[PDB]
Parts: sequence; C-alpha cells; structure tokens
Amino acid sequence: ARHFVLNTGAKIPSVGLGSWQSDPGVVGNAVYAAVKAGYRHIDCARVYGNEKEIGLALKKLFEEGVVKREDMFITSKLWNDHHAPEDVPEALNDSLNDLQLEYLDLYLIHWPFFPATWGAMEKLYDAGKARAIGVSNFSSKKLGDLLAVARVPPAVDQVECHPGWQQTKLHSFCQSTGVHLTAYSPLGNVLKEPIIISIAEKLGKTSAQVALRWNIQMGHSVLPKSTNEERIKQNLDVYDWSIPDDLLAKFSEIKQA
Ligand SMILES: Nc1ncnc2c1ncn2[C@@H]1O[C@H](COP(=O)(O)O)[C@@H](O)[C@H]1OP(=O)(O)O
Ligand SMILES: [Cl-]
Repeated sequence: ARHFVLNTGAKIPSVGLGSWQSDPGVVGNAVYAAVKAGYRHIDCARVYGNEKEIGLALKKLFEEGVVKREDMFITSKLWNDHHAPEDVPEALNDSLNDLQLEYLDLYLIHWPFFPATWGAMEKLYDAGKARAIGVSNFSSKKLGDLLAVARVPPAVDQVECHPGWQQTKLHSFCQSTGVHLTAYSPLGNVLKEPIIISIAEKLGKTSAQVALRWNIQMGHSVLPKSTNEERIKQNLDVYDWSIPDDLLAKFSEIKQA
C-alpha cells in the first residue's frame, strides 16, 4: 500500500512532509505543493514557530477541495523536557488552534524519562484530541521502559533513520513490539554513498528515491523535507517499484556516522 497501519488501526501514509523552520511562507508553500502532488501526511512541530503558517496552507487545501480533513494525516510534536505534565494539554490546544484543526492524527512527545508526562498524553488520546500518541527520539531501552508501564502504548517512535544511520537495534525492537518507526531526516552526505549511487543506476531511480524506498521497505514511514517542487514530487515516487532483495542487502555495508 501507500500506508502502514499503526497499533491503533489507523493508517499512516508512508511518505510525509518533514518539519523544519525557514523564511516566512516557505514551509506553507511546501505543504501546499506537497498535498497538491499527492502527499497525505504532514509533520509539524510547535518548536519551529510555524504551525499557524501550516494551518493557513491546510486551510487553503481544504477550502479548495484538494483533500478532505479525514484523508490527511497530521502530526505535531512537543519537546517537554523539564516542564510540567500539565503543559502538555495546553500545548496541544495551542497546536490545534494554530493548525486550525479539531484533532491531530498523531501527537508525539519527548521528555527525559509511571511517568505522569505520558499520563497526560494518554488523556488526550482518550479524548480523541490526538488519535494516536507517540514519542520522539526514544532509544530501544527507553521505548521498552515506556512500554512496560504505559496503559496506551506508543504508536510511533520518530527518530533519525537513514542509510548512514540505520537504527538497526531500534528497528528490530519496534518490529517485535508493534511500535511504528517514522524516519526523520531520511536523506541524512548519504546521497553520495557509492552503494546508493550504484543501486540508483541499476534501478533507474535517483539516489534520494533509493534512500527513501529502502526505509519504506524496512517498514518505516519517511519524512523527506524539500522546498523544491520537483523534488517534492520525486520524494513521493516511491511506490510503483521496489528495491530487490539482493540490492537491499548491500545497504548493510554502508558506513555508519
Ligand atoms: N529528492 C531529493 N534529492 C536530493 N536532495 C533532496 C531531495 N529532497 C530533499 N532534498 C534535500 O535534502 C535536505 C533535507 O534532507 P533531510 O530530510 O534528510 O534532513 C534538504 O537540503 C533538501 O534540499 P531541497 O530543499 O533543495 O530539496
Ligand atoms: Cl516544543
């Protein structure tokens, strides 16, 4: 498919637009271009200070009938380290107001780490303000600690994952536990890796396409970021072809960062 299914049963489109900060309008324009090209998944973070701009882009898309709210998968994330658990629902409330949404499909949190911070997340899940809840940057050990005590297990662990940083341990642990791994920075320069250039030539694809497809074939969603409209489109062209097993195996020889 063009999606994975989370432990909640919800579908998460395999490709999303990644989150970042840029000059005024740049991110909104990317969101708009992405969704027009077929993206159904947008990753956001209040830390970038741009969720109102993204909300303006989403609002345009919806008003224009490009997509319905229900066919979008919107994610936001909170970095809550050393803040109160009570701040969590307030931040979600703010993100919803800025994005002009009634619910998030996914809300992710980081804190140092029964944890009351996670408790606050569970309540938002119970309420349907966050249809799925997860974590960002949790190692296998920390993700396992959380799984051992949570009432609602994390749906997602969003981490840096790419051919130069393959997260092999965490990938195995997510697969065994049913937590879905979303790869941020899925292009890392790993696009100059000769193994990737070679596979790209053998398959008649770009280096980025190969790198993205590799992650998808490990069962991971990917969050490529681009301000270029053509690269936005190419970053979605990861579905109607695959990397064969013999070429997929060569990824094991790439040097890790
Ligand atoms: N299809 C692509 N081919 C090459 N570079 C890309 C592609 N898509 C995005 N990028 C670039 O990758 C970087 C983001 O990588 P990551 O997601 O791993 O952090 C950006 O500098 C972005 O530049 P650009 O915005 O000019 O497209
Ligand atoms: Cl934050």
